[PDB]
Amino acid sequence: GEHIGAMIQLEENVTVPMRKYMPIPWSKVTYNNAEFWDSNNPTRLVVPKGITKVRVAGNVLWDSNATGQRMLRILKNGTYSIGLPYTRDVAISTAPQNGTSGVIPVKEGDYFEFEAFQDSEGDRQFRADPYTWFSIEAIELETETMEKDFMLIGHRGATGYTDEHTIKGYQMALDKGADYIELDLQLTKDNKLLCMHDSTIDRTTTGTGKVGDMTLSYIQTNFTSLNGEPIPSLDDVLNHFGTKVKYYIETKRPFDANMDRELLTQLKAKGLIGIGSERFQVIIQSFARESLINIHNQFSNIPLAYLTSTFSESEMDDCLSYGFYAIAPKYTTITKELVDLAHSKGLKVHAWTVNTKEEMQSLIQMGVDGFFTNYLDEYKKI
Amino acid sequence: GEHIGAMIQLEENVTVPMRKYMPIPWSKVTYNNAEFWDSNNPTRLVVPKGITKVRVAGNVLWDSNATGQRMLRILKNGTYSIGLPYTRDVAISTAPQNGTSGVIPVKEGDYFEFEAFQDSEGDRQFRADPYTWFSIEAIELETETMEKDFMLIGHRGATGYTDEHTIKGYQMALDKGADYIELDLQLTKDNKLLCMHDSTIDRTTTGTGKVGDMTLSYIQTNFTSLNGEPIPSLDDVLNHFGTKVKYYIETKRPFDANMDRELLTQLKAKGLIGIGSERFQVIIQSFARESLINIHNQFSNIPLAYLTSTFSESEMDDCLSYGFYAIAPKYTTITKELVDLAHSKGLKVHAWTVNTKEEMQSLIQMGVDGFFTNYLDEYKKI
Amino acid sequence: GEHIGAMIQLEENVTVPMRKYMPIPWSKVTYNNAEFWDSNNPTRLVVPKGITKVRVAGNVLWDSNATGQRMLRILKNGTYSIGLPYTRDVAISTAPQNGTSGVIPVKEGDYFEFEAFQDSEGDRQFRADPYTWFSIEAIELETETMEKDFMLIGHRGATGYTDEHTIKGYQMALDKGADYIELDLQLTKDNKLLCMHDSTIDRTTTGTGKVGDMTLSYIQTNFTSLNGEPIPSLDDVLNHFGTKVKYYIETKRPFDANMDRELLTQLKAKGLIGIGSERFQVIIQSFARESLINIHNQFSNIPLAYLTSTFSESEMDDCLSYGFYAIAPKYTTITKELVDLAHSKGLKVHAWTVNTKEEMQSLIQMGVDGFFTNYLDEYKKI
Repeated sequence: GEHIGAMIQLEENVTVPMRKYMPIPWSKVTYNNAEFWDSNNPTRLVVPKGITKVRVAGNVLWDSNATGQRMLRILKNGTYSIGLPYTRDVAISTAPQNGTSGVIPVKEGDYFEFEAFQDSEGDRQFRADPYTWFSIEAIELETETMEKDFMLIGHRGATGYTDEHTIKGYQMALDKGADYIELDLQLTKDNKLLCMHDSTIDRTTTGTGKVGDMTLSYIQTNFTSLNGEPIPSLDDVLNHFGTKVKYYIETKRPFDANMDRELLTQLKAKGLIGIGSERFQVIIQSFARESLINIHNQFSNIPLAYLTSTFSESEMDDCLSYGFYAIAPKYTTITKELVDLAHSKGLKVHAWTVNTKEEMQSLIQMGVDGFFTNYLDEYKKI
Repeated sequence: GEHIGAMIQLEENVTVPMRKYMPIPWSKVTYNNAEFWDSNNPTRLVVPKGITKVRVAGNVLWDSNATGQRMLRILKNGTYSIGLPYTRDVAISTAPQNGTSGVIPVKEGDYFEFEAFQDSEGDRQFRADPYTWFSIEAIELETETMEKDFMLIGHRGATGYTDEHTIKGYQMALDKGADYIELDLQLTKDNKLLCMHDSTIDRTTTGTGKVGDMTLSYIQTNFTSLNGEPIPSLDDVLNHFGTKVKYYIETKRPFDANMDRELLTQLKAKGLIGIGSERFQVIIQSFARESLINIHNQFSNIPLAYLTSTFSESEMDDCLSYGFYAIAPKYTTITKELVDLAHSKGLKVHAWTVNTKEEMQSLIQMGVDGFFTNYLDEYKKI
Repeated sequence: GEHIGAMIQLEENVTVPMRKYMPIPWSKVTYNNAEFWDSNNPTRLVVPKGITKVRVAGNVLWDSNATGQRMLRILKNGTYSIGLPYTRDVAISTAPQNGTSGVIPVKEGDYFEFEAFQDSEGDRQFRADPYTWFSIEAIELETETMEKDFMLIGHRGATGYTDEHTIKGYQMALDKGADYIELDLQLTKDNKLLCMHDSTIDRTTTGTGKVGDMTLSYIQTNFTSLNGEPIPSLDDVLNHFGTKVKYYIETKRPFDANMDRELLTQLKAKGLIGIGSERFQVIIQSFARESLINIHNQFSNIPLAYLTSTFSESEMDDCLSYGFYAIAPKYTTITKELVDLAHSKGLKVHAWTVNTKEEMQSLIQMGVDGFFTNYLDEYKKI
């Protein structure tokens, strides 16, 4: 490919008053691929639209003075940010300072400023020298994410029209127009995962007892759903659908690291997550914030949704702090004011358990970004 | 892809005399993809042919001594260069020093040397330690640029055979063999751009008055060229030709930032410049050096040409200093000596207003790299 | 593409005892593409499976204290490694420290730890601040290398069935199933390379005298093999086969830099080595370790094999130290114990001059990775 980035340097020495922080007004450009700098805003390196992650670095050269300290610092949007360099050291002769940042995320409109500080008697000269430069590099570029402005979820297999949590039900939901299928998983006596909602299988299947009481093979062989359909495991569903379908997955409210570890291993084995996966092909939700944090610490690219029944500004702020992709409040608690507030904060709002066309239309008017509907065709009836 | 770069390290400690600058004679290679190092020139990391931009970094480890200062410095071609690291700090214990360069341009034959300096009593040992290494990385690789050794420009739409500055004229020039079409632009009463040469439209069109006196719509609707052809705007020409054609554009001699800003916005909107554009698909010329500098500060990849009528070594040196791609002197002032001098400096020479076959042949013998010819087929008659 | 890497940071300040080295127990993740960090091993950044080269960097922020020194250090697998940063400097105020590593090789399971050291009175606080982070980036990813688990070499052109070192012989060996053809080269009176085994051409060709006595043209025109076949030069063989075939090349036991330089130039001219080449499409062997070192210093990606007749642990250790790909001991000296020892060290074992099916089967039972067989079809008779 071709390098994307820019580098700027001074043409005349800048004077730094003693013990005062000062962004450097860079004057000329060594090179600039596309609009990384603006003449009317010399102190700022601006990130253009088509960039997601950048690397920033610079170097400094002062006039000969062996007193006080010198500082090299880079600020994002005029304030501190993660992954930026910072250096202080004793000054001898010109006391050059060099620093480089790690790969950090950014968005259109973000800017970086080179900040300098000195503690020597009198003013100091920020020399315009080949060893005095400010550079920014683009590491990641925007690309199609498979995301949709509105997402329709086949709530628990679209059981409103057929049996719940079965391959036939998932296929019917996809045919009816489901954007995402919802999967509920529990561990059997073995480490394998079984697709069911209730902890006890008696409600949904001819069998009885907890899912963890017996092995996966016995449960899948000796028992079947009330409609006689097979009880598919996670591996079976993944093999049947593969990458053709986007999956919505819920974890246990009672947090357990083994469940998340097994789910992540199974998902990575099929390539649905990780280096070779698509960002939005899989979405994970959970009432347990700890499970979401654990998943994020391992796979940060996986979008996460937080399930709650107390939609409020506190919950939205908490979700924004941890970087969750969306918040899933109960539909009864949603109002246009809260939806607008969430959109301002950058969070997506999904209403779950929507089963009436009038309520669906009201939520659409409220601007809700997605629904978990047991009945799917009502969306077409709007 | 695969990583391209090299890293070298010492096998025996090097002795650095007090207060003397010394390139480090590196002895062994940790890894080297392709000819980045030479045994007979240990102090130099050499850039192979197929590289355009590189990143250089290194680290140092000295013997235990808490007196004086230590220096880390990298030189290009034995002299200072932009974007290279430089560090000095007080020495405690081994006083390791680390530095990294930004992305900088290079060409085949360029080399980088690791320079060290110390100010402690007696000699110091440049220890051969895993924390003492010199590395160079390749960021950008050479690729097809769409450039041509000789460029024929359809001077102002090849008006010698048809009407000037119209879509039909541009198409005729392209058919006759024009490599680049020349566009002259002025702002209307609105911010839109109109393709014309003279400030007043009476000479070229049935209308009259300055282009900025009235809006684009009125000018394009109520007026037409003396041949009855439409008066195309920049957007119309770009839509008609798109990326199929390479454009030559001239800016106003009286510098005005609004003109350049609008031109750049229009060009980027079509993808002719910026991240996704081809380097040589667009060329910009101007008598105003300030306009060229302003364009370069925003889009450094766009080749720039300087129009002048006083071809001299001073102008060539000035253009080389600002990094212009070519110089466009008047054909009457061109001589083989000056063409050879320009080629030695690395600048391309384009002769403008060439309308005779004998003069064209003479200039070709002089080695001129391109012509702005009102009559195009004469080039085929050579 | 998409960025692959991770960055971690502290959530609570860590206390560093005076004059003690301490890996930093990082607590939270800023971002992590795929399994670069583990909660139960906070101090370690772990390299996943699909990575070959990485870049590691970090930054530190201490509490305000102007006494003693501060250290920034990164360790690989709990010990020192090449290409990692190291910095010590005098402390003023918070004394931030920044460092970045060069591109270094890695393998699955390798981990990096951030080590800190301070020499101030009392304990120091490793502040959890946006300017305190630990990052690792992936530069190179695993890709198909064209390598094979077992390699069959057409020993000196498979002369057992036809004439040695001729295009017809090489083609016959390839047809019979040869994975690699073996080439023996010597310099003629000119710098060109001639494909022959013996220094004197009388044994293999109708001519006589040393290869260097006369020019390539005279040797190739006035002389022919005992079977009347042409005496091909290296360029002729490369043109005839090009990239369709993988080459095995041997250099002179008496080291001479001119031979290696000419061979490398010829190979690069055809693209068989360098930036655009495939790693395992060419293999070079030599009895002279100096020649292998010289080739490695210029092209580190070329796999190298060491020819010896004294198979022993000392030779395997020496080859591992210099990073040779394989060791080629005499078949009579090979035993399953030594093959297992070589495999534990990571070296491949090739037995040369194997011309009996029983010995070939015995070596296969020993686990030998390849054979140089004058008779090829015996491998199919196993």
